[PDB]
Amino acid sequence: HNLHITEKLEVLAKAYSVQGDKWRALGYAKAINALKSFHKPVTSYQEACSIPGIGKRMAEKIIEILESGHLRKLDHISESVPVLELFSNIWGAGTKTAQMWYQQGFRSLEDIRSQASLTTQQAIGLKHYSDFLERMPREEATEIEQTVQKAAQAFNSGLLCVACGSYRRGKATCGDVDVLITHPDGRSHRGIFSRLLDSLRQEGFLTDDLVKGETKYLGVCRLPGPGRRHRRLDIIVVPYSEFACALLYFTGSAHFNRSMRALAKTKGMSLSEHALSTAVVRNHGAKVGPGRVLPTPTEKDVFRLLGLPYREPAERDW
DNA sequence: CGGCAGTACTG
DNA sequence: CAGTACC
DNA sequence: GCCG
Ligand SMILES: [Mn+2]
Ligand SMILES: [Mn+2]
Ligand SMILES: [Mn+2]
Ligand code: NA
Ligand code: NA
Ligand code: NA
Repeated sequence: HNLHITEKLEVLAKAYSVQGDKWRALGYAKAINALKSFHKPVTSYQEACSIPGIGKRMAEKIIEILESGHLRKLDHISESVPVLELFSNIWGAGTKTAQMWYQQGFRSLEDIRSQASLTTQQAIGLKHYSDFLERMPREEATEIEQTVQKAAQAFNSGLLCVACGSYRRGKATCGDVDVLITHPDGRSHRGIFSRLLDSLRQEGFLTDDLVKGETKYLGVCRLPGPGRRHRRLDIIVVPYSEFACALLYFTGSAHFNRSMRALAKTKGMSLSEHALSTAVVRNHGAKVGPGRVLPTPTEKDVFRLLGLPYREPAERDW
């Protein structure tokens, strides 16, 4: 509806993001989405001010693109931004690493490969640079989840395994697979990793490990046969009591969780991947009270306790 | 003026 | 700890 | 960057 406006703003948002100004990048991001969801084409400064997420400064910017057809600030983005974006698209390298490499004279991934000191994670991200920028067909996400489930249920058939992320939101393609594991007995879930990961690495399924935590694993897998790409895989294990909140957080979207956290704050509660907590004490900064974990056996309970109508995963793709 | 989320890893 | 990543 |  307003792609002539948003396309110019996305350049700025990206530039701010890779340069480290995360809060400005956040503001642009929210305004950009408010633009798409709006009912009609923006046409007035006062109209711009009408929408939540667009303030004076960006009303001006939208006001400028309206008349002349382009943005004055776009012509003054530093020449380093494309290189910073190139570097920060390496998994494990963020804005701080990208800017240091740029300062030290690196300008290409060839420079990085030949002359850069890289962490174990960054070497893996570099090796899979192209693969990790590709989304996968959701039917491939299914094969990966069932691969993990078969290996987990081989140890204990009681284990519950669910792919969340964009997959659970019903999207046709996925950037990764987020697999959540628990057990109804409330104790069978612990210590599962050691045996499960070694099993999945028994297949050649797991190809690289990025993070091997006590509760979270992030790595790389590849299904068998020709024409297969390396895919990002996350495996999270949670106690059954935190299943609902974990289900909700890892299903997303990130903007949806962001909106849920703000709503919770207006009601003196907090919402994390572990629990919905009440009677939280804030000075708007959490201060004189963590609070009590409210019981949430289902995602429906989280919505209910927040006074919201339940939304199934597909309507959370914000 | 200052929050805009917390949580877990890595080294 | 700073940095990065997860939704 | 926005907003209270
Ligand atoms: Mn995901
Ligand atoms: Mn993921
Ligand atoms: Mn590959
Ligand atoms: Na507004
Ligand atoms: Na990165
Ligand atoms: Na050199």
